[PDB]
Amino acid sequence: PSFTPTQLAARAAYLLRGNDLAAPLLYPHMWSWDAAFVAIGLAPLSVERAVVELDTLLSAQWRNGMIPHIVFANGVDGYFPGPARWATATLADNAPRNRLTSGITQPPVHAIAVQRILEHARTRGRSTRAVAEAFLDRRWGDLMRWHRWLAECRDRNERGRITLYHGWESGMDNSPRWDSAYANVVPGKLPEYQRADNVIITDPSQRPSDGEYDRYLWLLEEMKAVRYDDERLPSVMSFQVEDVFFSAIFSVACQVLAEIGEDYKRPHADVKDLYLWAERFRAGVVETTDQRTGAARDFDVLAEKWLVTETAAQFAPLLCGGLPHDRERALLKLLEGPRFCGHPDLKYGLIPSTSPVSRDFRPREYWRGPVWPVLTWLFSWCFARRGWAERARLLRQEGLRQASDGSFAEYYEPFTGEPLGSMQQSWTAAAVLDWLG
Amino acid sequence: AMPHDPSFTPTQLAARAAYLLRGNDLAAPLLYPHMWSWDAAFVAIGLAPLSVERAVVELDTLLSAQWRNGMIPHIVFANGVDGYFPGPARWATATLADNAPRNRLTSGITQPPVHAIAVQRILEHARTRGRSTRAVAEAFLDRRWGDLMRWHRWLAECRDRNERGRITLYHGWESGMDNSPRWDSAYANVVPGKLPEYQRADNVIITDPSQRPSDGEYDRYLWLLEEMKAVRYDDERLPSVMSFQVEDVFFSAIFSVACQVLAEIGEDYKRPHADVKDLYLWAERFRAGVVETTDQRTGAARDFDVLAEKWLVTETAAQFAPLLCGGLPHDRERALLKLLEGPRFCGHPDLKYGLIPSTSPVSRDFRPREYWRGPVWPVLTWLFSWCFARRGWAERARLLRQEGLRQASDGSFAEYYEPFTGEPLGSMQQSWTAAAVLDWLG
Amino acid sequence: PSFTPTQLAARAAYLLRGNDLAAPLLYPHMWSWDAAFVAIGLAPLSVERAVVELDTLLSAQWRNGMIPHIVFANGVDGYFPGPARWATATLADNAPRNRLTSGITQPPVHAIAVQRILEHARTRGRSTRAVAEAFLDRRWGDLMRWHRWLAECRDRNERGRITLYHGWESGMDNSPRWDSAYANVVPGKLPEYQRADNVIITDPSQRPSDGEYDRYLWLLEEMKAVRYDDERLPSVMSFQVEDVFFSAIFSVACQVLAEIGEDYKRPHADVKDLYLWAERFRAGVVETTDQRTGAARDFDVLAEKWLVTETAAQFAPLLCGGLPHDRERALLKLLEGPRFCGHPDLKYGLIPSTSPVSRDFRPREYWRGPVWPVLTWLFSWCFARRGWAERARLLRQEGLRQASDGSFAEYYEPFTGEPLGSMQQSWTAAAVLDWLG
Amino acid sequence: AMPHDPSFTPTQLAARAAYLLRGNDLAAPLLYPHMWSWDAAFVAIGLAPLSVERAVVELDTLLSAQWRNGMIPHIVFANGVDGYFPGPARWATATLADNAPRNRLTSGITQPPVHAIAVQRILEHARTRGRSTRAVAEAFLDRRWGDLMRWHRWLAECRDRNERGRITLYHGWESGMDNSPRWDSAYANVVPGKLPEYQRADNVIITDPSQRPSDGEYDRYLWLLEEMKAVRYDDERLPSVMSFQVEDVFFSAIFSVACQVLAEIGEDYKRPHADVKDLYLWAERFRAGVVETTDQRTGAARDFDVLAEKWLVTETAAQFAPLLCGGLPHDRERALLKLLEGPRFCGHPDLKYGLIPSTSPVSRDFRPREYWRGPVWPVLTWLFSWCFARRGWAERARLLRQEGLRQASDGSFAEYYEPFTGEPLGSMQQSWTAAAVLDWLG
Repeated sequence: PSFTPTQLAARAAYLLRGNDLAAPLLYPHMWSWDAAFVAIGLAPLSVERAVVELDTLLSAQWRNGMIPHIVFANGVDGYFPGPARWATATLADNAPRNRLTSGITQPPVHAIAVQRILEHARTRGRSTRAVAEAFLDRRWGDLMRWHRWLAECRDRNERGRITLYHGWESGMDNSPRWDSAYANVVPGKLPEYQRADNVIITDPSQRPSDGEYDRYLWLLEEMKAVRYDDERLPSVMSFQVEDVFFSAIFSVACQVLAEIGEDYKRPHADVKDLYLWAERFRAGVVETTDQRTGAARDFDVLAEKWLVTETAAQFAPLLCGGLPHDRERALLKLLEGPRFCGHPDLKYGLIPSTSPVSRDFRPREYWRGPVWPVLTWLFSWCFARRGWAERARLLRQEGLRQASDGSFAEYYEPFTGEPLGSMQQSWTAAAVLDWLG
Repeated sequence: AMPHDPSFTPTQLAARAAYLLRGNDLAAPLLYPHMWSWDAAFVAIGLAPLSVERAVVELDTLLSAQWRNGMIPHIVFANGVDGYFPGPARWATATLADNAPRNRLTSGITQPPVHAIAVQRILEHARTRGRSTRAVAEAFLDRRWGDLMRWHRWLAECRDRNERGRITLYHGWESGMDNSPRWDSAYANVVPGKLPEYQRADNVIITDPSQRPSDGEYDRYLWLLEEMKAVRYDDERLPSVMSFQVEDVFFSAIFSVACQVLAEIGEDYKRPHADVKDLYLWAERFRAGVVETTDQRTGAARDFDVLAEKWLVTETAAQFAPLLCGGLPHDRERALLKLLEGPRFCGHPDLKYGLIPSTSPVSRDFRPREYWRGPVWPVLTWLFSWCFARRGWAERARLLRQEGLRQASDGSFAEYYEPFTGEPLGSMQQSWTAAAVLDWLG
Repeated sequence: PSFTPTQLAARAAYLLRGNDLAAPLLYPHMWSWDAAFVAIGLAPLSVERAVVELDTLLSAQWRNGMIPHIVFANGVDGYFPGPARWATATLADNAPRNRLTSGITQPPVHAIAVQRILEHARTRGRSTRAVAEAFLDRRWGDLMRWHRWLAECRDRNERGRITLYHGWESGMDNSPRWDSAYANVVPGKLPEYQRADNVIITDPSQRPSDGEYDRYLWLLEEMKAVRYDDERLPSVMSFQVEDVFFSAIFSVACQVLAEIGEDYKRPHADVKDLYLWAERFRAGVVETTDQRTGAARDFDVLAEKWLVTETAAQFAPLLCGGLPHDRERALLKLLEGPRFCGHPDLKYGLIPSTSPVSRDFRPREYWRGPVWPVLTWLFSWCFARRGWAERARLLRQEGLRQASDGSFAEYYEPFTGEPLGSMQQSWTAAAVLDWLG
Repeated sequence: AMPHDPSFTPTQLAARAAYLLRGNDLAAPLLYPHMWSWDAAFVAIGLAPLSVERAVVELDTLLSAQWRNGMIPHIVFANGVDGYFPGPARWATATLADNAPRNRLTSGITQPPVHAIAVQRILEHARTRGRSTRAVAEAFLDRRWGDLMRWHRWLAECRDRNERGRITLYHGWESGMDNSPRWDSAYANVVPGKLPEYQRADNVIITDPSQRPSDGEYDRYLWLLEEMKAVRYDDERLPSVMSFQVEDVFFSAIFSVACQVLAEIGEDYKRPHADVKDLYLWAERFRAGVVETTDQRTGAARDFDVLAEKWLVTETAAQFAPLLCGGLPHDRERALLKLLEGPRFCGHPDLKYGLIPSTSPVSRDFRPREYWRGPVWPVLTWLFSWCFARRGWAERARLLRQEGLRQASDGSFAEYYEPFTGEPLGSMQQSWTAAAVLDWLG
């Protein structure tokens, strides 16, 4: 029990303020994903600072609503791919006037962070209440424009699933999920840049698991060749796969944002649209599932085949609901049984990223096996929102038990508990702070 | 109706404290890269609950600026180029003080010895944390024990040259409590001459507002510096030239507590028997020295102006010095506890909380918005609650801690508060209140 | 803050063990309602003792499935109405062989207590786990037979609402809800008994609010005249009203017991029936509601009129779900607005039993105004089960704040906080223990 | 892997403790309506967190059975008709003891004076609870102060007739720790004669198993009773006739702690100055009396057989008596703490938890399943942690409490546990462990 709940919350917040304190090289840029989770970690201790994190992200939102996956603080510190590689400032009609951003997106966890800010703000008085109210007044339209872009421009055919054009957009790129989609990307001659002819991809979780690095950059070249135009990307992109996990998060996020719109008297037509997308994508997720187990499947749009992999993404339906009782029960059995949380070799009953009995299991490599506390955080938060109060409590209790040595790595070896790596911000610290406070 | 839930639960409050620990940017003060002896000790106290290694790094950094004779100076300057005043140029310790450290810019005065308390919090937390962290705490003590002994030895030998068991201060700044009724009459006898012409403006503001003289008699404060410089900060010569020499009874009691604490550390970690004996000897010298000052009926302690040869009588929290270190006979301690808990201090009916006011609200010197002339400082309550616990006053300790946590639960993390309205009044460079809260909770 | 959470849990459990310690005269008999809540209060500290409380109740279950509202420990201590007045031993074909019981029922909170026992049992090992498993193996059939009796014999016309034949069956008799139904009960000459010609009703919450005591006993005489025969009661009873609160609890209880059957591999046909009743009664509750506010209405079956009263029973739909978003939002506004929890004169934001602005409001008289912590407990537990995690948390936080003086009365004056009375067992202690532990 | 969550959280555990407080019916023991002096004190300690009035009623009931000379007897019988043995018939105090209370059946021996500790827990909790409950606690003290003084005065005057500062026991039962190596050699010198023929079976079992002689030498135990009866329990005559007279150094230290605690209560509630002075005087008499027994190198305390005129040397937790009351010179206290924390006691590597074993596992007398010959009693750890806190040993106190709570978290609430396996071994009439847990948490 190396840290008590107060000591652990103190250590988590210290490891979110980032000052003084192997660790990773920290860059000044801002990540869509990290921003949402820092906001969730911040809301317990500072609503103002949580609001500033989202305000800063959202001021880099594209004019069509897309939130890009990175916002660069500059173009000289050698981050790759950087502003020079993406070139959205000159190429994309919708890149913002005064911000440098990438040209891909990231899962819509943002409405979850907004809900955390508003919930914590309501218990804190008048001044802080008005800070959260002011944020909502200033950013509701932008959150709506983000959800509307995903629904209209990444579900052009109203199938209720979000289409990804890069594994990087999933949040879960070093994963078995995409291996077969990526295997059909065959790159040509990459153009000549001023960067080296072999520049290392800076974020190591974004490196391809087999150094097939041209594949990843070739997708960028296809995006740039149509200037990131959402109307033209389906004609030229070599990677087009409907991500069923992203889709379920989107459904949850639409339901959360609708409930926010009703609690805070937002325009009724927006609430209706939000409710409608939430049910559209709930059905889209369910449409992918196995008839026996309920497991969700990603869909390779180009290959026209259900991708079949044994990762945590299978459990997408448990986040957003929609399964019939029998198949939801089936799927919970899978989640809690020996292929996942009940695998007898696991040190803790957190969710492994890939099933230890899968052929693709790699106990040390990112989402191919290792345990990520932020994944268990997300399930526990979604379970509580679905009414699975005691399932949510047991996950939270298990996440805290694992986190209480105060290591705060972002992923751990699923059998030995060894901490395996840290991200730019500590998603695990944010998960622990939300769990405790 | 039963009290409403505070803005912050204990885990939320501990998180907010850890987030703010090295400065409340959440009206905020101007932050400098320099390191303060007092702030460093309390940041180390706040850090030990959440990271022993980071706490150790804070004291390692301070102690590497120790003077060759053992004095820990009140500031270590990160640079002499950002305009903090008085800075390296005004102090000129690097050229004038033989004992100033070779590769470190510092001031030439000292600060209360709360460091042994910080070391005790580091070692106490480290013991519970597994052998790797236990090792970083033992490595620290092996490397810094000599240094902590030499600090205490300097205070006992050079600021109590006549073995009276009280620490002599050459400036109100050395007390940690400068803006206070305690020193007004001693300052009123400092009469500056023609101050030398420096390269700064002749009007140059003292950067730290808690250090500005309450009356703007700023020449007085800077004149004491010139006296120190005139004798090159030589401990043998300062008593001949300083216009300010007062025995600080609060500093003296903290020193007594510190020697006792360090001595217990020295035994638990097989430090040299001769150091421990010395430490225990000083702890008793200064305990009795504190008691020697006390009022015969209330037990209240008194500072002593060495030059005026006069017991200074003021009604500030410094009167309760004997409660920290012990030593009072039983009936005067009860008397003094009655004074502390009664209507002149914690039981004053206008106080929002029962934390200790820095000056008694019924005193003529009471100013409810000015630093130590009345306002409530959580770090003072923390210091009392920690000392009460070590004296075996378990319930008194518990109730101070409870009351400090009640007051901190709005998350304001100011260093001092209006004692009647609870309005937060100012922040220091590091948040001592955040450190107090982290220790109380962690 | 007169008691800390540990001190308050200790005091609550002391005031549930009943020994040593104005207060009420405690009788050796066992109440259906009190038994369920004592079990909920006991599960945190002793699963075994919780199981013994329900086992003891259920061994007095009638052969048709009805759980009676009282189980008498004897017929000599002068409780009235006692075994001699009810006479179910000689009259009712289904009264149990070796137990003395009343001839009326009580809301089905029992499945909620069973869920608390199983949840707490799972975290406590092997021996205690087997104790809860053994209970379920022994009592699942009986819980099914209780739910089946309510659905088949108190909803004979499959309207999805439970019919009551006595205000005493509602759990909420001293209430504005029934005043107009009771006003149409006109009694004849009551038969001669050996008891006095004026025996005080022992439980004071069961006394009629206007000493029209003959009305209450006359209903008993109608039940006895057809020997409590469920097939004949609708022909002879002068009080027949569909209780929409009881109905919503029943729906929640069916959903809870179905989820129990799935977690603990109970027979699948039972789970199907449970799910079916849960949705039948959810719809029945919704069918009563106001088109503007969503407020639920009780139905007087004989008068054929919707009873319109401004009590907490209006909020029945919030317990079991089923309203459309707009009307659920409307109804939450009513609950949280100035007619109820946000009435500015209330000392705490617990739910008043009747709206302070209603004409029927009586700030000192049982369910006509006063604040009952067990009512707020039930809403908060149902809210958490519906996913309203932060609404559940704020109610629980408010209930604890009110309870932390350690007074443990069952109801309080809604404006001054004055404790107004104690029941046989402390439902409030059970609520506090569940909230804390 | 990081430790798994215990069967009970602190609120659940506090609830379970309060539910069990007056007897673990959840293998359970046979419960009698009688009241035990020792159990009554600890039930009052367990009750104060949850009900001051109920705690006050528990001591009021005990104290109404006090003898006219101040002795609190170890049992108050609710009746003499349920067959508890030895009962009113065997003790015959109602006819033989001039000082036995008029309308209350009691035994004729005493028990350690832990009552002042219970009073301190009642008053401490009452102070925080509002004026109505503050009033019921002041009313109790007004009514029972004389009585508590007369109890302490009886112990100081009649069980330390020669002002040696140690309490003389006339039976192992009076120690609260009868089934223990501490008394084996003193018992081995009791040689019974023809025991008188009573109306019970000649074989009649001692009802309380912790009171049965370990060796079934039951004649010895009952023979001491006959000696007491032969002199009508007269304090002046018992030293002439008793075959068992040993100074109990643990009882003596608890008495010293008790006098100190009661004296602090007497000042805080304006009790008579002469009572407080007496209390402080006895507290120091018995502190020094305890220290007088101690080993010269370890500081371990020793019981003294008055008749054999011999220091009893046994390796039980009673050696640590000086840690409770203070008084040891600094270096022998460190020695004795090294013994307590080291491999013969808390640091024994085979122990499941670091609670204090009743007998050292390396002793030849160590029996791991037999009462005080080895097993772990949470109430002993509670008593040490409470005394450590009053001595200012804040961290040692905290770590005992933490360790006791760790061990109690399975909810077993036994009074003593196998020290190697943690297996619960037996319950008393009231759950002292439940009271310890409620105090630690409440």
